[PDB]
Amino acid sequence: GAAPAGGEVRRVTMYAERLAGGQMGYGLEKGKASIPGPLIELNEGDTLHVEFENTMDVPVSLHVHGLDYEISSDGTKQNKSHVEPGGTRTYTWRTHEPGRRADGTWRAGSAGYWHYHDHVVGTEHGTGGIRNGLYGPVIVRRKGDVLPDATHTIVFNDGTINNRPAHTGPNFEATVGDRVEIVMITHGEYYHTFHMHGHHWADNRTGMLTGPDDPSQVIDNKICGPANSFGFQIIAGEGVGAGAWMYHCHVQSHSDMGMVGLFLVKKPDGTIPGYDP
Amino acid sequence: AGAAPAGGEVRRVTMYAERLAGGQMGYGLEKGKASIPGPLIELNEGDTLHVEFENTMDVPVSLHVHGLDYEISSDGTKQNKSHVEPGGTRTYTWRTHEPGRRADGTWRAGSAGYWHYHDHVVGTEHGTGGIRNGLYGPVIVRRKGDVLPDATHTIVFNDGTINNRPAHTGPNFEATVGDRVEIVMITHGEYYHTFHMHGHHWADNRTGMLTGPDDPSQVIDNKICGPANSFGFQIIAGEGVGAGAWMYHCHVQSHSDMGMVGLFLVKKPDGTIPGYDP
Amino acid sequence: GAAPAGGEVRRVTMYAERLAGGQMGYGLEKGKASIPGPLIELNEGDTLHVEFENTMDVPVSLHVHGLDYEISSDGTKQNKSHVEPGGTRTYTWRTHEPGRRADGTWRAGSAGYWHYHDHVVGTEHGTGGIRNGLYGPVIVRRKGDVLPDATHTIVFNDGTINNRPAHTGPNFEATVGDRVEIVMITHGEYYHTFHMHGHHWADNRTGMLTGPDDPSQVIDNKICGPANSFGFQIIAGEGVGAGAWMYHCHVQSHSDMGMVGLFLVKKPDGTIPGY
Ligand SMILES: [Cu+2]
Ligand SMILES: [Cu+2]
Ligand SMILES: [Cu+2]
Ligand SMILES: [Cu+2]
Ligand SMILES: [Cu+2]
Ligand SMILES: [Cu+2]
Ligand SMILES: [Cu+2]
Ligand SMILES: [Cu+2]
Ligand SMILES: [Cu+2]
Ligand SMILES: [Cu+2]
Ligand SMILES: [Cu+2]
Ligand SMILES: [Cu+2]
Repeated sequence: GAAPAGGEVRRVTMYAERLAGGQMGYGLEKGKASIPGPLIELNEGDTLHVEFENTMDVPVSLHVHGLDYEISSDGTKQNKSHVEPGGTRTYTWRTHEPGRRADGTWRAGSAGYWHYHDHVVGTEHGTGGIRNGLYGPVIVRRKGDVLPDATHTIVFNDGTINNRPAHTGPNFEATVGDRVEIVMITHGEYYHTFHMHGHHWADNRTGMLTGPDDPSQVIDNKICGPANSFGFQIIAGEGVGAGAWMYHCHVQSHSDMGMVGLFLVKKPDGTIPGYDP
Repeated sequence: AGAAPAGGEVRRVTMYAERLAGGQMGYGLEKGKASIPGPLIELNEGDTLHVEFENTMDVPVSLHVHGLDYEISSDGTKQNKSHVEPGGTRTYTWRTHEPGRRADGTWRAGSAGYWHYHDHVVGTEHGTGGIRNGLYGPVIVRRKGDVLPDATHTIVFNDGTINNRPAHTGPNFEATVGDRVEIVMITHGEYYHTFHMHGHHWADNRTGMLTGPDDPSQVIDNKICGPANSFGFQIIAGEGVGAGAWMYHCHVQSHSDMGMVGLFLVKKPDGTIPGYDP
Repeated sequence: GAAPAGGEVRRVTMYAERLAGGQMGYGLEKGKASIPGPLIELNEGDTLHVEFENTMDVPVSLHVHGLDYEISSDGTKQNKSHVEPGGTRTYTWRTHEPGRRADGTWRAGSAGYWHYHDHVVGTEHGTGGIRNGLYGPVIVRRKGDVLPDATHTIVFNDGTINNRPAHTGPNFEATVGDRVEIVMITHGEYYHTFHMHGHHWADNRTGMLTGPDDPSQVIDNKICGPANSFGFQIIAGEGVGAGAWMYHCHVQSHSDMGMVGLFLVKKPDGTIPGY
């Protein structure tokens, strides 16, 4: 459907936990941490209280992009908003609709594709926490935004995708016609360029033109550096049909070293033409 | 000097991949006529293009395009078994579509814009050797009513080279003050770049020109780009600046000192370029 | 506070001086050269005459972005538009309003967040001059732009902010409510990603959406590379209140090695909670 107007106050538990291999992740339920962390979804105007527990043995933080938070929810050591080993703390994120200011100018709303990550593990910029996997997607919708059938997050962290061993995807499945949403976050040291075979989107808030008067470049390829976040919705297979549609960083060595995955768009019968496993 | 019409024609073209001097490989429209960059494809939103392809090399090659509609059988990857074995032939079909209102009430963007095609199998199964070797080219898909330029020039930053040329060898392009000049800019390889033109500027959007007083697109003369990025614009040569040898270059400092520079030689109506002196 | 319609003829002297430590800077009076250079503001339509003088022992130039200049003001040795040691030149920049061409298309105005820099020190592309400090900002306003209470310029020159040593800011101060203009320039070899805590803006010309029909992405983070320039206006603390709000390049080793600084937003009473 469509996103309603917001303004609810939401509460959720979140945990930072150690995972295998010196990795670390956020999770909504203890023992269910993951990398990327859980996807947060808000309608503009919602407030979200994150009751947060650090189950690790090193201080950790929650720092969000793009949303409204006071300095006590910055999630940084420099204003003592980190969480000590064993400690707990409520982080609050607010968001707002757009509107006219009394000064006659237009105040942008919070709507968009954002992300949260650690800011204190290893360095005062979270270089270790981010590298171990403390990051996840936040989506803030505007009233009237079209809603997807599925959302998939794709995170270029250094030379990996979602901290996975090279050459292991992830793959994402869908049926021709599905309204599929991608969240694309970049973290760490390197720039990249994100490409999707067979698909394309508009380079604006939503990845869809708002109608025939929207001048945004339509693209299938985008450069991004650390902490960028963007998102788009595609119709699976539109104009192209089913198949295993590669997506990859297009920096050539990066695709050859395993920053590749498969958008597996299936016919209505669940098969993928020409896909040999 | 007119306007792109509505599309819908079924077009067909022969294209070859052939070796060139120095281990370079290029696309062509006629045998022994390959160029780096390869030849420019122009479609109008709605055209279907059939590329009757021929590999004239000893090694496999493929043809993968950005942005245009193609089924999985015209992917041009080994993974999808759509490459060309040596001495072989294959018809690649690219389709395009106009914008329109979907059933769900949303708006489908049309295929129009500045795109490109490259190899996907030489060297690695991502075309890393093929792209290095020069197997890349521009595709312009126009929307009904897009202004057409007096000339189109293509500028490809392939790694540390421009159009696989030697350093400090341009290329240079000429125009006359007031010409509507179209630039296609494509990037390939490992490195990010920043493309700058002295004397000129454009809007960062689909066409490179604002649509009217309401278009918020930023106006820029410098643009960060990366591998497989492609954008395009039309400028008016000499606009508010006049004739002269207008340099263009990548703006990463080391890249411009190594020779990623060229000239936009804009001439007065009589043919003179003030102060030019190679 | 709105910008007026342009069209004045303005004049300015500019000097290129050595500074401490093999650095070089532009300045509006002798012995007043700064890194980054002095902020030049113009309205769409203005012409600006820069009487430039090179007080250095090596040739220097002055090249601009985005503005209208003839080839004689290009500011490169290629056109012999460089200034030899001790010498003087007048560089002339012009600007235009938007409006429709005879051929029917829309011509964009000059308004934007631009900059100027050397083109001949060290190499024929100013690599040594830029590395040395020879860059500064230029803002050009469109009639009706809203004006700001303060403009701050932030230049990522390779691994430094404004050629400063690592971990030495700079910091900027405001008061909750203040309407602040940031100018962001990048020079050198590297790409960066600029990021501000607690604040966000629109990725368009002005930094703010024109109204509900602007589709520009709203962001708090932007990739950029050498000779990119952009700007934006924020309402300090808007929706977030006071505090020492960090900015930095978000490339992890850059923030770790000192490409960081603070945006100090004060309560009306002067104080910064938590600082
Ligand atoms: Cu930070
Ligand atoms: Cu990459
Ligand atoms: Cu592709
Ligand atoms: Cu961040
Ligand atoms: Cu590919
Ligand atoms: Cu370059
Ligand atoms: Cu320039
Ligand atoms: Cu490609
Ligand atoms: Cu230059
Ligand atoms: Cu940086
Ligand atoms: Cu932040
Ligand atoms: Cu420059």
